[PDB]
Amino acid sequence: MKTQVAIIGAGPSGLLLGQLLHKAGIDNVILERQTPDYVLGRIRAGVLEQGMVDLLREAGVDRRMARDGLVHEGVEIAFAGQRRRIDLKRLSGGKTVTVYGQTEVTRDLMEAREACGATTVYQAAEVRLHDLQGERPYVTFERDGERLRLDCDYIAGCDGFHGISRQSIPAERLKVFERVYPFGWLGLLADTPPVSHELIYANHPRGFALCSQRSATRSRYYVQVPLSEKVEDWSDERFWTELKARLPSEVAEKLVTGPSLEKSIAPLRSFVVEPMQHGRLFLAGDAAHIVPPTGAKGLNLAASDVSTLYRLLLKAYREGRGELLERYSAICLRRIWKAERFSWWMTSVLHRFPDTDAFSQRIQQTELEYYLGSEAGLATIAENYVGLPYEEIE
Amino acid sequence: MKTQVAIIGAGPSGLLLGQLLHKAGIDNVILERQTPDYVLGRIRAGVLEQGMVDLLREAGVDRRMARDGLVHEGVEIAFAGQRRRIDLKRLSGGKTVTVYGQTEVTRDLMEAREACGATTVYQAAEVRLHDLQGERPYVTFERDGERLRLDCDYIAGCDGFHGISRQSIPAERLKVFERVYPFGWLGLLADTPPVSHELIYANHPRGFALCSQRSATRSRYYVQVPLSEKVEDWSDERFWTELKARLPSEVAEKLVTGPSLEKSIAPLRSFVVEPMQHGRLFLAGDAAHIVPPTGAKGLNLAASDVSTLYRLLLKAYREGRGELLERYSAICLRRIWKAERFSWWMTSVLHRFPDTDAFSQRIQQTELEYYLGSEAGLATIAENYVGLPYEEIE
Ligand SMILES: Cc1cc2nc3c(=O)[nH]c(=O)nc-3n(C[C@H](O)[C@H](O)[C@H](O)COP(=O)(O)OP(=O)(O)OC[C@H]3O[C@@H](n4cnc5c(N)ncnc54)[C@H](O)[C@@H]3O)c2cc1C
Ligand SMILES: Cc1cc2nc3c(=O)[nH]c(=O)nc-3n(C[C@H](O)[C@H](O)[C@H](O)COP(=O)(O)OP(=O)(O)OC[C@H]3O[C@@H](n4cnc5c(N)ncnc54)[C@H](O)[C@@H]3O)c2cc1C
Ligand SMILES: Nc1ccc(C(=O)O)cc1
Ligand SMILES: Nc1ccc(C(=O)O)cc1
Repeated sequence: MKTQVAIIGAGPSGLLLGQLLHKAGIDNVILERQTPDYVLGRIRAGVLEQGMVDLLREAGVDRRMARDGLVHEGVEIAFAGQRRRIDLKRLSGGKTVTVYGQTEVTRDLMEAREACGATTVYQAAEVRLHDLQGERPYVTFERDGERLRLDCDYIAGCDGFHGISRQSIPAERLKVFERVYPFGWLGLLADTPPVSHELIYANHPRGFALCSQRSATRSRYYVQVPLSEKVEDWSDERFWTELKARLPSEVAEKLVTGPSLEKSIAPLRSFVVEPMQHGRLFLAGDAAHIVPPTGAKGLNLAASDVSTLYRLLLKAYREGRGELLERYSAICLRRIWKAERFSWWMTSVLHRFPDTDAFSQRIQQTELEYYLGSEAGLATIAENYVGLPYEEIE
Repeated sequence: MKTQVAIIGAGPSGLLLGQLLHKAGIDNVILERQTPDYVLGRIRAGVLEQGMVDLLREAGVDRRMARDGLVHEGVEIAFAGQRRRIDLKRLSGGKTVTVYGQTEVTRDLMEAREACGATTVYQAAEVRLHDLQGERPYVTFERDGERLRLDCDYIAGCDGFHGISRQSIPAERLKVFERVYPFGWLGLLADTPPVSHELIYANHPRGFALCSQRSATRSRYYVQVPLSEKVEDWSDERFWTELKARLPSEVAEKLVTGPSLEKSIAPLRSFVVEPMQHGRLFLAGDAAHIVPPTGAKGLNLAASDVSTLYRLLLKAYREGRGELLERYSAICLRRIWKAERFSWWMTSVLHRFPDTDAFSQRIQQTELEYYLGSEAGLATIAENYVGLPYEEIE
């Protein structure tokens, strides 16, 4: 079996990269450990930057998003009995963000790939990467008992945090940067109208709460929760009562509750690996970095890694400029670190930390008061929130 | 002995408040533990906000400052082999800061007070405050062996961090917020021309370094140093060698060195007390709060506490509106916390902290890169640096 670019992982990164590549004439095969249904079961992201929206258009998979996606021009932050609206559009010079679930984006990409007839092998078990520094790397996997080999020119590791690709780079070549937060997010998806037309991030003494949405009749809520929590300990009723206790009274009063369609706990963490490549293997998305959910940057950073990898590969195949691929890590890391800095800042000002001294609590509240009260403070949040510009390369 | 307002402390806070009060017809007496010469020996501050410059004019003690003070429109921040200039004037909408030593300001105030003939008692030993909640509070002190009593309507504690005034408020009425940093600043004053016409704050792997000045022929330099350091362990030559190792090569090459006129180590700390008053006692300046030197806010916050206390007292005496004095703490604390937040931020991004993990070092460098590279980031530094506006009261 032979292709030009082998892609490990059929989550959004792999599918998006594969679609862009296919449309430009660069053959690619995607290998995925799970089944289509398992992948489609992950709820995850809801907020997309303008850059990600443009990439989807370039891949030609934007019909449903243009119809069903909700364009947001602002977002609210509630703390100490007050709600402040950050006008993203005004403060960032006209940019906005789009709410369209990750599940939907993934569904759109999968349908698009099937229609073009590109190769995707699900239940590709025990994927192994070989001869990463040779001129002819290859991938081996198992499909129903038999071990098959796929030959390629390049390999893009789009296999998330627990993927095989990052594990295939000699540990000594990698530099790992990681921070584990002492809390997680308990999320609940419900077929109920959202409490507001814009998102509400809330810093409350009991902990963080976030009011989000998927559509006009589907909501997504989150509440900060200790790492010791087990989802079976949170009945729908306990969740709604908790959510209500963390929101401003006028917001909690008009909240329409309902049975959960999905309920799960996601731990918060920051993780960056440098560089993001080795030989003919290039890491993209969660395989190379994790950002806490607070800033809505994860899927958005995956998009920029992908936009960068695709353009460099195009240059390599179309223009014979294979040497430009060495710049991949340098280009992506500049954006990754600024997004990590923002996600980290959001996380530190919106959440309640264990054993915080009086001074730090006061500084936390003052950070909010300053950034939300100053025109310059507001603009730093807004420009970071809509997403810093992609770099052009070369 | 009787007066209207008793002032404990003849540092800048007490002298400035006393001058403003005298000029408006409100009699006041200042009690100081030390001698004029001891007070004049403290080097301390060099940077003044525009608000402090205007207050000095209002007190009529600005002749020498208008002649000798240096107006700065920018400041540099050096990190990772690069120097970035923050144009304060442009980014803050026209404000600047003035470099005029604290020693000089204090000298100007002392001469001004003597000329007007207002009362100042130096070597006032063992000052004690009494009947703080009565309608007739009083102060007792000792002058050459005999204990004297001073009767007054109000008492302004302008006695710094180690003063008697804050200690006179029942501890249970106070809420203390404090952070101790694991380092201090070793400062050196020299009769040498400064290395630059604007200040240079430097984040270097070896630690923080700051290049300041007092005039065209007098410089003030600082280098971060562990708390275990003793000044006798730092010869002038060791200091210059250390300073040079922390600055960009092109800056270290043109540095004119020379023997020190003063050398001392100041520990870094944050401290705020709430409220800032009790009965007829009002705390101002270092007596109520300490901010690390990094943001040049200490003397500047003392000025705003003083501007606020003076205007409220004027209202009380001239207009019989004694009830407005209850708003003192609320008004001052709003400004104090934002300045504390800024001083804290500056301190955390410019200094090298003990046992910092890889992630935090990278976040530190990224904070700099973001704030110094974004027009909105630059503006948050600049507006905070020149000093946020004073509140108007009532
Ligand atoms: C609570 C939550 C909220 C979030 N909210 C947002 C938000 O609003 N906005 C935003 O920008 N980001 C957000 N994110 C982040 C976003 O979900 C991720 O960054 C995104 O899923 C990254 O996609 P990916 O394709 O790189 O990896 P993944 O989605 O993890 O997909 C990787 C795929 O690789 C497959 N795979 C793994 N191992 C192998 C193997 N060995 N062989 C073959 N295939 C393999 C996996 O099965 C999976 O299909 C959120 C995440 C969470 C958890
Ligand atoms: C290294 C350094 C650099 C700084 N740099 C800057 C800068 O550039 N800009 C800026 O804004 N700030 C800066 N500051 C801060 C600034 O120096 C202080 O905030 C300022 O001195 C506050 O003045 P004050 O009058 O409140 O107190 P002080 O200057 O401490 O004076 C208090 C006075 O009260 C007297 N006193 C004490 N106890 C008694 C008693 N029991 N009875 C009677 N009298 C008593 C003392 O002797 C002293 O004279 C710096 C400080 C340091 C140490
Ligand atoms: N920051 C975030 C905002 C929204 C969501 C979500 O809608 O799922 C997740 C994270
Ligand atoms: N931030 C500071 C800037 C300058 C000085 C000083 O000149 O003494 C002190 C602190």
